[PDB]
Amino acid sequence: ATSASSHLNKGIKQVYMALPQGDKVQAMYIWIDGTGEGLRCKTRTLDSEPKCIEELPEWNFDGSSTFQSEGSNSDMYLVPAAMFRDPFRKDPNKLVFCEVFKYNRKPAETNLRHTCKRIMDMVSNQRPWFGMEQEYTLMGTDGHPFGWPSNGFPGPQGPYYCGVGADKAYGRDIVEAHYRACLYAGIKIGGTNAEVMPAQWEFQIGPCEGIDMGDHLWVARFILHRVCEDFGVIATFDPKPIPGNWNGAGCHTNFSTKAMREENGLKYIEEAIEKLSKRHQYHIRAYDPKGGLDNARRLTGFHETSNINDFSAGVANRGASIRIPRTVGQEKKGYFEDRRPSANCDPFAVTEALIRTCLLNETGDEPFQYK
Amino acid sequence: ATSASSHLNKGIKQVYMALPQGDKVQAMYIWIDGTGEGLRCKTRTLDSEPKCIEELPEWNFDGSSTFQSEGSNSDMYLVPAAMFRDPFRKDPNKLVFCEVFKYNRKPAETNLRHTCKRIMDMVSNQRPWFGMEQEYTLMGTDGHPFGWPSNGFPGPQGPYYCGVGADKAYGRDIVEAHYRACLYAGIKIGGTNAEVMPAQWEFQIGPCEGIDMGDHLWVARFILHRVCEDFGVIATFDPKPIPGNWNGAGCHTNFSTKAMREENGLKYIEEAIEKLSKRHQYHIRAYDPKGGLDNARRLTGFHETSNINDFSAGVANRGASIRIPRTVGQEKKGYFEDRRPSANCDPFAVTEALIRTCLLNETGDEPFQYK
Amino acid sequence: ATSASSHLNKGIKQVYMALPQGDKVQAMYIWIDGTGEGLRCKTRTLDSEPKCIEELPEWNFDGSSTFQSEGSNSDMYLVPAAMFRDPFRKDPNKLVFCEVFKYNRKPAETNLRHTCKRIMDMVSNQRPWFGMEQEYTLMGTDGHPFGWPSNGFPGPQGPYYCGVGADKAYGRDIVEAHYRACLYAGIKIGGTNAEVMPAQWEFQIGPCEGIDMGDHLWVARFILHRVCEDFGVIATFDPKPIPGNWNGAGCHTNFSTKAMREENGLKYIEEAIEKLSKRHQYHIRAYDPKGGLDNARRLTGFHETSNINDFSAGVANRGASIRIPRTVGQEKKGYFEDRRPSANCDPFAVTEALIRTCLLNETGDEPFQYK
Amino acid sequence: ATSASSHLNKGIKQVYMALPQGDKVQAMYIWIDGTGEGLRCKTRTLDSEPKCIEELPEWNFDGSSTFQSEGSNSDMYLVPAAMFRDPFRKDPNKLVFCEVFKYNRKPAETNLRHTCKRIMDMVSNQRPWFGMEQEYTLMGTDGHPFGWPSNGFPGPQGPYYCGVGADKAYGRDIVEAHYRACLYAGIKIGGTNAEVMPAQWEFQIGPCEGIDMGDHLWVARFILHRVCEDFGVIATFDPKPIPGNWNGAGCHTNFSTKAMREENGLKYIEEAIEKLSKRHQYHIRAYDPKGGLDNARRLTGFHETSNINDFSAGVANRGASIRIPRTVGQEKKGYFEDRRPSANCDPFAVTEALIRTCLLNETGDEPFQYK
Amino acid sequence: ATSASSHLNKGIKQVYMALPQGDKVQAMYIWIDGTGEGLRCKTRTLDSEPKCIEELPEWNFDGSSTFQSEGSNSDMYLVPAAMFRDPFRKDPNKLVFCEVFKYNRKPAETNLRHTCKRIMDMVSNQRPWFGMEQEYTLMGTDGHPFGWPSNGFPGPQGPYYCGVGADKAYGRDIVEAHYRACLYAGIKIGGTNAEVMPAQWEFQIGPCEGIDMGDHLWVARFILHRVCEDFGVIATFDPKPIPGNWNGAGCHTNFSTKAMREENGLKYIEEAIEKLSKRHQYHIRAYDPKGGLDNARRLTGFHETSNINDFSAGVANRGASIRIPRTVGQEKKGYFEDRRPSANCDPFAVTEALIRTCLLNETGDEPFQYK
Ligand SMILES: [Cl-]
Ligand SMILES: [Cl-]
Ligand SMILES: [Cl-]
Ligand SMILES: [Cl-]
Ligand SMILES: [Cl-]
Ligand SMILES: [Mn+2]
Ligand SMILES: [Mn+2]
Ligand SMILES: [Mn+2]
Ligand SMILES: [Mn+2]
Ligand SMILES: [Mn+2]
Ligand SMILES: [Mn+2]
Ligand SMILES: [Mn+2]
Ligand SMILES: [Mn+2]
Ligand SMILES: [Mn+2]
Ligand SMILES: [Mn+2]
Repeated sequence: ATSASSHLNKGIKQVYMALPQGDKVQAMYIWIDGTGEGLRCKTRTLDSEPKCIEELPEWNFDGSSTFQSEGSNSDMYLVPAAMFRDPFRKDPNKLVFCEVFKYNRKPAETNLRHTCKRIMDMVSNQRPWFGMEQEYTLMGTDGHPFGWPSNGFPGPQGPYYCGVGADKAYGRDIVEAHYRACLYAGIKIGGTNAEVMPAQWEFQIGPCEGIDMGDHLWVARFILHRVCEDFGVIATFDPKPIPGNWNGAGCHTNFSTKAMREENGLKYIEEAIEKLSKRHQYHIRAYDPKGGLDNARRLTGFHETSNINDFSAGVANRGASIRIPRTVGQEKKGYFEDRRPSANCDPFAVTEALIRTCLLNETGDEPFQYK
Repeated sequence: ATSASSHLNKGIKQVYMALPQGDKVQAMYIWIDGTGEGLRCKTRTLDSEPKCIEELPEWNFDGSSTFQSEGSNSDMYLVPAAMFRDPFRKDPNKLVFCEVFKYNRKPAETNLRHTCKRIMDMVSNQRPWFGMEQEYTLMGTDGHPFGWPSNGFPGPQGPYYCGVGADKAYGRDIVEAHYRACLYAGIKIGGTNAEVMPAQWEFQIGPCEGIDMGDHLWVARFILHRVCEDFGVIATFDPKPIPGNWNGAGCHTNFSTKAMREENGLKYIEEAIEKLSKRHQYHIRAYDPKGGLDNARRLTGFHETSNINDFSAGVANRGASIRIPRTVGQEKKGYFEDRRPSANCDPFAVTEALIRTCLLNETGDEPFQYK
Repeated sequence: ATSASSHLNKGIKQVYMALPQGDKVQAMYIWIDGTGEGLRCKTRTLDSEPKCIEELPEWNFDGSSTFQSEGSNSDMYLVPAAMFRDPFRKDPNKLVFCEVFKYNRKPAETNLRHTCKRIMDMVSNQRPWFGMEQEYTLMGTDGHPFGWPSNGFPGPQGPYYCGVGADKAYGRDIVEAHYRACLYAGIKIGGTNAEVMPAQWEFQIGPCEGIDMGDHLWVARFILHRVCEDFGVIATFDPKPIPGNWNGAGCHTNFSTKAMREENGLKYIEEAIEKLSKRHQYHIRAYDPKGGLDNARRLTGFHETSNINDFSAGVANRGASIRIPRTVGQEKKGYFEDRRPSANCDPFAVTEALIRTCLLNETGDEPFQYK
Repeated sequence: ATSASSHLNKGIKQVYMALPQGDKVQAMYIWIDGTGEGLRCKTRTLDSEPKCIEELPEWNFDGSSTFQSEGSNSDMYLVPAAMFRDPFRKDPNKLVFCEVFKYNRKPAETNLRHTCKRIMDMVSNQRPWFGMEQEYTLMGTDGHPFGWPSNGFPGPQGPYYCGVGADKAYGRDIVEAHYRACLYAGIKIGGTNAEVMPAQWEFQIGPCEGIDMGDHLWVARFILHRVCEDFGVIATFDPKPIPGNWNGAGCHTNFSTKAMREENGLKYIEEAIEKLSKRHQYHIRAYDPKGGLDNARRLTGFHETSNINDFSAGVANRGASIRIPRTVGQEKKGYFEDRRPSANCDPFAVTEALIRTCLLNETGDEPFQYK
Repeated sequence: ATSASSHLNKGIKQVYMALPQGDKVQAMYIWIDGTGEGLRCKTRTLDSEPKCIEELPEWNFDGSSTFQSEGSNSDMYLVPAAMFRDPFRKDPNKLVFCEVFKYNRKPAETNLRHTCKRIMDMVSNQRPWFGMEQEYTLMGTDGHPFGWPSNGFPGPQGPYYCGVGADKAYGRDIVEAHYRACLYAGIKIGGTNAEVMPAQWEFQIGPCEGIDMGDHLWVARFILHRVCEDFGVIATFDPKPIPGNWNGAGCHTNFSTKAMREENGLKYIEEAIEKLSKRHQYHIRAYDPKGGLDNARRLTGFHETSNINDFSAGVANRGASIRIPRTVGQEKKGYFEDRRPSANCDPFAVTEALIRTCLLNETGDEPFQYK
């Protein structure tokens, strides 16, 4: 069942969107709220099209309304971090992804980009590249997956993965609209597929260098939510939307450095993985917005997943925590895939943990300060 | 009853599809899954429009999710085989039909194109031409034919074949969209008609030379599934969707060589047919994805069909296994029609069997190796 | 689709029908209108329960409202002919079947009972017995048969005749209610069955002596219409409600005399049939309210019917105009079945024609006067 | 979705059924049609309540309308075999289960009772007792199980077997009505349970001696169909209504003789089973109306079933062809259960095969004549 | 939204239930399945009304279908434990609550009554009395509470507790039917009220002596499930059906001995409570079918609940783990209320834990063997 807003005449809205807007420009400021997994937005009018992110003014909002502050000093600040073209309003309107700061200009608790950028600047010469496979499930407003029988289940899994046809793929209109919307916005979207669970989908973001991975994925998530809002359905990043023999949603992260991409870079890939072998618990905590409880429902070691309590790595191992692609093993260079991160992970937390363990050789149960 | 996805606002999707996509190009990789009758697809982003099939990278997928592998080494490989223009995304986006290979680069079990291409290259000088009349039935998501009364039947057969009017043709919107989509994509689609069963239709693919017959028909099937997915109905290639006095769906194959097309080519047509007379059982096994059990429900010798257990040929014989058209008999040259193949046949299997029996003079119950 | 009246709360009506009515008695006067196939009724209050038909007063109605008169002298008269218990109002209320007379006390044009009674009194000593198998079709208010798919057809005929189950018998609630209502009223109803056409049914009336056959069948028809009115569906006696391979409705008439029932009564059965052989056209005109045009659609000689233009008789011959039952042939006594009469026949016309031809040895194209 | 007849006001019908019917009695004649699995019925009026089965007259019907005859001599004969009280019409109305005979008084092809009674009379002194567990599935008129999501599936099997609650048991109203209707009719119904498949149920018939097993089960099936017709749903005895991981429906047959019931009767139980071990193919053909093709879909050896191609017996073996109950093994006396027969089996065929193999020591592939 | 079974005509079922059943009697055998919280049932026919529980035969079922066994020896045994009058079938039909035993006659894992009865027999002279306040929530088949707005919430809590009116009490028809059904069955039901959460209700069972507390509550739960099944809604005993500011469901247990009920019995009440003070963790594990995880969602110390991690007792303390009623404090005698147990608790586990701690002075983390 789709939302009441989706039943409003879309024809009418278009007619208003066809009006020439004139000299004023709309900027939509996007930020992460106090849950560390929700996105918030609002719009301001600018006098002219900004040429770069530097021209965008800082803004503010009430943190007590976003689970981000309490009491008197609840005013929070928005500092623009990345700019994109607005696919919902078209050029010259912009999407402005912002960092959140408290009233005293300290980073907000869900502001993970502030530290993530400092870590990325530390290893800039090694040029870390990331890719994330964002899995998501389309849901009706009733909390049941989009397209599934009322209070019931479709046929067993098997035909839905990369499926085509009215009985195989549910809500491809949303997937096509999102893909185009991301390409128009300047998001580094690498592809899409239908997932094993019906009404479950995936888009790939990358390759992205350093802090660009978190910006591109967060804005790609925002566009998906905004596109799904137009169609009147919900995109969930819950790692296990439906209990039982229905696939979880993960965010598989591909990681490579300049050394790993160069000839005979497999030795550096293996060195990074054995470093990851010794910090499995540290990464599980970082790979989930609430410390790894959500990912416990997904990482059961059954549905092409690994076990949350046990670390494993191998070439072409779908069930392993870390997978080296078969081609990467043959070519002796390229990347490796971390399959642990949950679909509702913060990419700033995930990328920072990979750099700290693999590149800065950090150890122990707490992140190093100033290094 | 049409699917929940078909009830999403199509206006909205269009608005996103009207965005200029920019420099990136979408390629949809299409392959045959482990059932030998189902199609799978997913999309990747390319940096630029590929000029030919050679520029497309090889890709991969999980075979355990497509009924094509089990256990550890379930990664399969996609090798592009034919390129077409994407009618769902428009130029410069592409449809990429691929062959499937196992982890050790051996052909997949449902990869029949690999052997079919080798056979076609063997008889290239004789220039074999094919044409296939693909019959299909439109169905609602409930498994009942599109347009038929709820839990009931329309009037008896007689007015539906090539019918026009709301009470004669069911789901012509899908037929028109598919026809155009195929013409835009570069599929060699020769025409369409309404079939004797209401909601049953047919499109002709050809003439196609050698391996092009399987590529064009498989992609034409994919476009039909994708077009039907947009309208929220199902296209079935079941050889007998409805039991009783309702027509089956076949894939009648027209075959000719350079010798048969030349003046007094009827003698070569008759020589090919008498060779087919001695291998009826071998062809029945090849003409069906599960060895000829599905086609047993269609080949009953009643509804303009032949008997599955008996071979027959004649000029202008609709009830025969092989038909020589009346014009071909008069002109003493042209083609002959194999009416045996089921609607859910693999064209690679059908074309290969015709070349082996008629052109390579193969005998016995198993295909010759290396010849 | 059932009528708006059927959607009124039946619970409420019952509550009013549970009131004790007291000393006054309701009599429903029933008569045949000017179409010769429609029934009309209205109710009057009596001071007390009538002990016999003789105690019921004569009544009147406006003939211009029943297709039975025009101009100034349109008042018609109702003379009670047969009394029955009212199954819709229960004892002591009555159903009063009446003959219709013009303003000058001459019989109305659709009053066939007046002449039929005189003929029956002429052959009273021979004690003619009749039985009629009244076939009818239940229809929705839309003119489509009850239970059939909207604007469509059920499966082919074969499982519906005497069928049980939700997919075999349509509207058995009406059949059960009618059967009981007739038994309560004192109608000589001999049994029921589901017919070959789905939603088609039959009840048997008889054996009835002389004029009782027309009274019992006409009142049985009235009760069926009144019972169907309660359920909000229509009972049609159309001889061919649906064109094509769907069975017609007939009213098969069984006829025997005292001579035919006695030992070695087959010789008298054969003598009656050979007399019927010479008057096929006279009986076809009498067996239909509009001279035999309706029965032309049924008597096609295909669906267990005979040909309207040709007479035939035989033992156990379903396709014959006249059938001698196999048991009657073996026992050399009993009855014979006239299968010619249409479902919308007037039983007074049918019984009178059988007596005139078989017992009074009448010949020619017009009924004898005074004999 | 329930039938159009089920939407007619049941209140109204009751009001007519509350009328006192008077001196006339209704008898519903029930017989098996030409499919050997379908039941047919019709009603006649009797002058008085029959005291025993001997007082019921023989009747007849058209065999060409029941798949039981063709051409001229299509009249078939009904000979009453067992009488029961009518639960749909109440006392004194009767249900009359009849044998079918051709025009020349030879048994009809689906008349298996005629031979079954002769075999039972042969072993009368050994007093064979039978019990059958009739499994069935409730279905909507759309051919989907009653209560299941539209075009979908309920949760996996596990909670439905003997389940209580709106999410566990589907259509218990039908089960309760059938159970009572059978108890009122005088059917030897021993109990009911909810089956593993949701909307699937079972009733036990027995213990019944000799020919009474077929009469009681066939009439119990008729009452279920008639009760389901009232509720507007379909009872199917298809051995595998839904493909996949959904339980089949069987008719498990319990068999014991006077010797097997007596002290140390286990030796006679084992002797009967080893005789059954040598005739597995003969029994599989008899245990299915179409020679064992339907039961091939059920007897897969997976869902608490045995393999159709392999015979096995054991104590407390659910997966065996023949099961000796654990209590019977301990007490060294009682019965054994044949778990092979399909839900749509003819009990006359099943009981006759058990007596021929176990008691008459018949061998070979054809039944013995006159013994 | 109510179930498809609830939409079947209840009038029809009644008509069948009005048939006199005759000499045979129905017994419904009820048992606890392998989840320790679900109930299963099936029916058998008895020859006569059983006078006591001793006359009921032992029965059996397949444990592999009830989550209670696996592999070959999956047959389980039902031993009748308590008898009640059947409120769904009326006298003389019975409800038979049974204990479950394995194939080797050892108690089933969810058979807690076997040990509970032995403990109750040990302290029989002290005459322990119990009372349980069973809270439950009515839910639609969609998993949303009965009566709540579609995908939404009613007004805040405050008017629903003991509320009257269409906007205050949801599904009182079920509560009235259950209350009467329990009184007819012979269940010791002491009263009902509407709970603070709308669509949430409670019934009190008791006072019951020893093992009667578990029998009465389990059968009361079965009747509620069966009554809710008739109305087409679900009764859930989930301790927290809806997250947030919506009340949990508990099963508050009242406990008293002969000493506590006698004059100046408060000293024995205080001695029992201080013994309970030292075994808080042991009781939390016993008070929940899955070791206390479900009750963690309810025992938050906010909505009139206590904290799961902390024990507290006091006079008239709603927020305490143990409450002494104000009247009991004043009269210096009576009972105390354990407010810890979850709504889905097993009463056999709860009553046994209270007797072991308070009366048998058991200590440690495991129950004493043989004492
Ligand atoms: Cl905004
Ligand atoms: Cl895709
Ligand atoms: Cl009136
Ligand atoms: Cl009937
Ligand atoms: Cl039951
Ligand atoms: Mn994936
Ligand atoms: Mn991956
Ligand atoms: Mn065709
Ligand atoms: Mn053709
Ligand atoms: Mn008839
Ligand atoms: Mn007849
Ligand atoms: Mn069973
Ligand atoms: Mn059994
Ligand atoms: Mn309470
Ligand atoms: Mn309390």
